[PDB]
Amino acid sequence: QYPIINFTTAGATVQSYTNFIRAVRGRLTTGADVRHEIPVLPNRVGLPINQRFILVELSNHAELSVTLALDVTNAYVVGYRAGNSAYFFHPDNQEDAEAITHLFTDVQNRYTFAFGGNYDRLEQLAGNLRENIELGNGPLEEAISALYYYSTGGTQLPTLARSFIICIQMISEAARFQYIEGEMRTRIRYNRRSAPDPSVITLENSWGRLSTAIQESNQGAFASPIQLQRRNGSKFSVYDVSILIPIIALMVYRCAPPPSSQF
Ligand SMILES: Nc1nc2nc(C(=O)N[C@@H](Cc3ccc(F)cc3)C(=O)O)cnc2c(=O)[nH]1
Ligand SMILES: Nc1nc2nc(C(=O)N[C@@H](Cc3ccc(F)cc3)C(=O)O)cnc2c(=O)[nH]1
Repeated sequence: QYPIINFTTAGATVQSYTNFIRAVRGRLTTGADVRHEIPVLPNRVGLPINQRFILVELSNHAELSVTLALDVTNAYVVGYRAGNSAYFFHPDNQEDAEAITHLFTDVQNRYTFAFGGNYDRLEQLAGNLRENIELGNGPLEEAISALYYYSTGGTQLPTLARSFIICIQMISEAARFQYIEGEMRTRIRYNRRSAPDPSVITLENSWGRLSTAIQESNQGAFASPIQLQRRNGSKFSVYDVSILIPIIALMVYRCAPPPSSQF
């Protein structure tokens, strides 16, 4: 039922990763909602369950596969399937709890983790912050294997959490931000793994706020500036949507678009 996008870390190139992220974005957004040239994800309100999720099937050089489930309203990774078992993060609300019952329905073993899937919880379990977790094709290759082997006891909980953190950033954050996609393209081009710098971290942390600021803006102008960081950690202020057009690829729905002013 739900659309499937395939990606493999096996012989991954800049182009194959670019095709993948483009395909993910294409299945996340409908084209119905574009504001200041930036697409908005489907509104959760009144969204039919048959349109709620996309599936991301990740394969690796080790000949293993896992399937991530993403909520189309926010690109949130809600859980995964590896062979005969499926695992879901502790849902944040009753609606999201009902929604996940529609995923991986023919799987033999269904588990819901007792922990939620936000970075804060995952970093706690990993024993490391995002700033110290390396990203790139190698980390993703290893993450796929780690998710695959969880059900058989091969993967410790910290490794599982770290592996989720890798997948979320390389798929969902890359889908959300052209800038983050670019940072991952660079790592793939040179086959060099590295932890995300402050520019990546602050963008991830600010996605909700940026989405709201753009959507609530007066003709693109922010009421309140948003502070982001450069690669070197120095602060710069965002006052307007204009500067974000090359940076943010999609937004979470925050409010209705205002009517146009006419002469
Ligand atoms: N499973 C999963 N988890 C995710 N978690 C995050 C995430 O934790 N974002 C943070 C961003 C943030 C961080 C700090 C703040 F002060 C405000 C926002 C949050 O919402 O608290 C963001 N995205 C995802 C995701 O796509 N899938
Ligand atoms: N399907 C699903 N979605 C979830 N979404 C969030 C979450 O933080 N949602 C935010 C939107 C958001 C989503 C991701 C971000 F990186 C930032 C903001 C909200 O409710 O305003 C948090 N948890 C979940 C979850 O457990 N399942």
